[PDB]
Amino acid sequence: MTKNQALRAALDSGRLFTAMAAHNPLVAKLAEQAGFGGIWGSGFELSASYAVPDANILSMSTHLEMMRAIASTVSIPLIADIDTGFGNAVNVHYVVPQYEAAGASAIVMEDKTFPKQELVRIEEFQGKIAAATAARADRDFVVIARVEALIAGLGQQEAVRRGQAYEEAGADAILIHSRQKTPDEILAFVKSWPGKVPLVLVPTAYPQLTEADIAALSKVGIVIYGNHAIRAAVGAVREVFARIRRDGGIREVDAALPSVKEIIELQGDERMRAVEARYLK
Amino acid sequence: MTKNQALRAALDSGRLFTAMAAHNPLVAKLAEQAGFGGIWGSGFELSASYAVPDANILSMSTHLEMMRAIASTVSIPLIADIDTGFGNAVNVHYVVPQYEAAGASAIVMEDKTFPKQELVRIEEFQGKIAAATAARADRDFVVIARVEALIAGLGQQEAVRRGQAYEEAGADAILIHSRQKTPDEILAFVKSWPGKVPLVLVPTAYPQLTEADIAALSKVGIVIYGNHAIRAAVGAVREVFARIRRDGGIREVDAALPSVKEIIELQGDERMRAVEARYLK
Amino acid sequence: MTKNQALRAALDSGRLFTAMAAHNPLVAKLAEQAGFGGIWGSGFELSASYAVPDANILSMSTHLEMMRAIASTVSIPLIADIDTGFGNAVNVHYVVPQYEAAGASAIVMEDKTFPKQELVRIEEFQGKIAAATAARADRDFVVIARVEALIAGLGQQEAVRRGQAYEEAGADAILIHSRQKTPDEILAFVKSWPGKVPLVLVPTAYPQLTEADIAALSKVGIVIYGNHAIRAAVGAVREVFARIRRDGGIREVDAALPSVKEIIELQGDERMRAVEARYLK
Amino acid sequence: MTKNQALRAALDSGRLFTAMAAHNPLVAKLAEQAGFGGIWGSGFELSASYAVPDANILSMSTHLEMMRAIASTVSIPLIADIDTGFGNAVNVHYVVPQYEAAGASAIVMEDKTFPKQELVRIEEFQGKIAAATAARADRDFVVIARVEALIAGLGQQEAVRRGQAYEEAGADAILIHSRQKTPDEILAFVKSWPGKVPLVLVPTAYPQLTEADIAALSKVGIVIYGNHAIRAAVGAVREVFARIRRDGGIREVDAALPSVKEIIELQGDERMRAVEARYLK
Ligand SMILES: [Cl-]
Ligand SMILES: [Cl-]
Ligand SMILES: [Cl-]
Ligand SMILES: [Cl-]
Ligand code: NA
Ligand code: NA
Ligand code: NA
Ligand code: NA
Repeated sequence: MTKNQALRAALDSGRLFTAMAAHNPLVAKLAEQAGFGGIWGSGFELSASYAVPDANILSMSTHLEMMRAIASTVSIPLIADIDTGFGNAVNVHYVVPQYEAAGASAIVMEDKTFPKQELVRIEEFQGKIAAATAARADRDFVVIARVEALIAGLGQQEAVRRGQAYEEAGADAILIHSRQKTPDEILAFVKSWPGKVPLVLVPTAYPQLTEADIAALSKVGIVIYGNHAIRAAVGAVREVFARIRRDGGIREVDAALPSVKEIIELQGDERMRAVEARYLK
Repeated sequence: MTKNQALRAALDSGRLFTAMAAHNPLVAKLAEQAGFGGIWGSGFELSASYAVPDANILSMSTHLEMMRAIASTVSIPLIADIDTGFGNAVNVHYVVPQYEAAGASAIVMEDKTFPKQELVRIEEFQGKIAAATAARADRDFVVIARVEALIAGLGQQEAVRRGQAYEEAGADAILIHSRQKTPDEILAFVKSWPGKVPLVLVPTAYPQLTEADIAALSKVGIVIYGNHAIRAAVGAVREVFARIRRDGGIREVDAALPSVKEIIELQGDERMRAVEARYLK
Repeated sequence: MTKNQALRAALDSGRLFTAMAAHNPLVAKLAEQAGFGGIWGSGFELSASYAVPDANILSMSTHLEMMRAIASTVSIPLIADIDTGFGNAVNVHYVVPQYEAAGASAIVMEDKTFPKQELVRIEEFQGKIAAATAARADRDFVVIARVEALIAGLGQQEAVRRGQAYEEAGADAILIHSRQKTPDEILAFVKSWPGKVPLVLVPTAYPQLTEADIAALSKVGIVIYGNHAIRAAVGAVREVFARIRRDGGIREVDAALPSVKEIIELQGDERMRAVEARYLK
Repeated sequence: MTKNQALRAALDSGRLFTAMAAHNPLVAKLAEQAGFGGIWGSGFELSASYAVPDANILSMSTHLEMMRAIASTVSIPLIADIDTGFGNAVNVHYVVPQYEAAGASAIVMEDKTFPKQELVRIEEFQGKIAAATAARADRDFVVIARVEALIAGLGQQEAVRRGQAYEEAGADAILIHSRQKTPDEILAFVKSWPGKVPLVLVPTAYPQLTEADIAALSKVGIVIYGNHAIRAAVGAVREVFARIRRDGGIREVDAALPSVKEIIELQGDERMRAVEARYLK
């Protein structure tokens, strides 16, 4: 199975597909090794790893090359965060094929306007979604529409009307996001979702909602961990930099770290040893 | 003081300058906040963050743009790892000015051959060093020669002859590296080093050697922590990915992580709020 | 004089500054040698050289690196086309400093909306312009506001109100564009322009308007040749590809071409010979 | 037929395949329209378009992205110039797959050393060639070995021994180059070439040798026009910049140029009109 089929196969089969965030290939590799179904090429995480606000500051090609870098590193499907398409349907049409070519198996686009109506018009986004499905070469590539209506405070009625409108435009799945610190809003949506396609959750704000709780929701097809990679990294590097400057060295801290040999193994040293062995003459 | 002056000022003043590794701008920012004197734009760390062996696999422009990204993020000096210059003196001449323009305050180049004599000839490297000092625009930019003779097993006599030869070619500082798991080899070198310029240590293999032990060595001007950033990151992301897949969620793990608000603050949200406030009209 | 001063000096002095389009460094070099005052880092030309419509398809970093490439090649000032700022004032604030750092001496931004009101609101653009002038480090860097009102068909009254509004927001110069195949519209504007800053023309559609005719217009400070580089290139490569395939070889066509030695000289072979001579040891 | 099959099919079929140089996608597009069999992603041309000596100055990723840009623009096969592999067999192993992924249907690598033995050892290059054929995913991707022995002055005997050694290592075709201003050296080689694979010519120095003369040589499978694109461009831009500065305008020169509408058509405006028409809602 190609990555696109692996992904599509998970959606059609009914399992719950788990996707972990990743701001670089090594991190994506570790997620693969930890057993997630796929990687999340988060715009937030990458812009965070660059110390820049997540407001379309990072160049679009910066995200694209990172996606290329990751897809060529892992064997599991990659879902790319392309925000709002970098423009209108025209931009979407030229963009999507580049992501598909970088190796992503799906892309996520939201109906928010660019730049900071909080959202674009329904018919306008339907058009941006149709442009996406048309632009793709392999029918397996998944296109996920992201409804930001709840975040907007437009209401549940409008959120479902958008999700349904997007589904009719050709969206393969719907990512519905919620602000509330309680997963009441999200659940309410799931329960009333009438559309035929799978839903996507990014339960970052309501960490009380487990995979078991989401698996219980037949309508949710994918779960996405949106920013734990960068958070895990920040928390640990920060603490280790504090210990080094408090201890005035790395005599106490070295022991608690992965060894250098472990980093070389994650770099793909084995593959390199075979190459050197059979071709370096 | 410009970054180049800050660095040069530390070398002339006699303090011990501490440099921490960094594979991305956020990590570099955290090092700055932890109080290191400067950042180390490590080739090992970056190629590691890309899951590729550190054997000149990563494109030279990949390292260059990361250095540009970091220098524009931190206010402290950046020392760039340019390996062996990406070729000969000609390559060195065209390369150095690009690094200086990305914003690095120094570059580190080694006398190893490319690709895998383990080393290049003395006169050849002297020439690559002279080409570097000539190519630089601001005389403050620091050029550090890296003697790999100990690693080569050519001996102490040859290591000092190289370091001295490089110093006469114009090298501002000498990075001398050692394999031994004990800092016996390194110390021996320091003690017999007759050259007039400052020495650089990257005590990664002998973590028993503290900053106090190195400060005791009047001849060492800079200490470099070569790969603790990527190791700290790997160790923590790995553990958090294991917990999530063992717990089947992030209900237990979320509490132990830096919050999302903390990541937004590190992204430079404050600067962005002021901009939006005064210019978004 | 730094490039920024050279440019600013031309604006304050009253001469007419000529800027030629360029889609790559070699072409920019040739323009310098032909004697233009500066280079025009055209979005149209670059997207054209990439066979893509000029509708914000090319990545923003693609244009940025080309500008970096050109500024490091020529010694004359470079004016970068940044279209509409790649977003709103926030985007403008983060963007401008990158262009200034690539080496551009000025940037041109237009009040058209993104993506396809044909224009943004006056106060909104004023804000995008103020964000630009605030974001710049060297006060000499020039910020040029581009009024697209005539193109919009909003009228002369509105075009001058925008140009004046932009000037009060801090715009150093005003680029006013016209559709008409006759330079009647443009002239009318110039004559009625009351603002204190210099005007910019890109007389591409009305080629009957010479530099003498524009020099006659005391209010115009800069003349820009918008797309003759790419047109000159297309016309000649096309003809030479036709001759080769019609002649079944390059026996007839080789004579009419610049020699290979001439291309090596434009590559900077002389500088390379000196480097090899003094540092390749 | 995929591009790789189109190429391979030309080699097996016995026709003479013509390849034209190209330093950017538009130029490559024009070559396609002029009817060449394929494009030549020349390192010389690209480094020339950047005003830098062709001595491995341009970043490897700079060439790679240009190849990606071109392959996504044309429908005919692209042959990428990868020089000497950017290192040894290890570098070759990691590199080739990136070029294959950018979309190239073949790569050309030479047995010259890096950086400036003029050549590497026979067994060493055999190894670099075997590493290339092993690294490729689609068996159709073509690997072309480039023998620089004549240029080296090692002689004909040694040139054929290399070409044969490379063929046994798995090289699909042999590019043999000559200095002489007369095609005597080249012909001599062709006549004595005993190997089973097709030969490649880049008759740049002996323009008296037509496609008919080369078609007469049953052993030559591909003809490559190495630098006429950049030469054609330089000659015309130079002349047009001279006329503009001599005429003090573009009133005389505009008439002799391709129109702006013609450039928009080459940018793919038609495709964009359809997209805007069916998806911009
Ligand atoms: Cl990273
Ligand atoms: Cl990165
Ligand atoms: Cl070009
Ligand atoms: Cl280009
Ligand atoms: Na990153
Ligand atoms: Na990284
Ligand atoms: Na170009
Ligand atoms: Na080019």
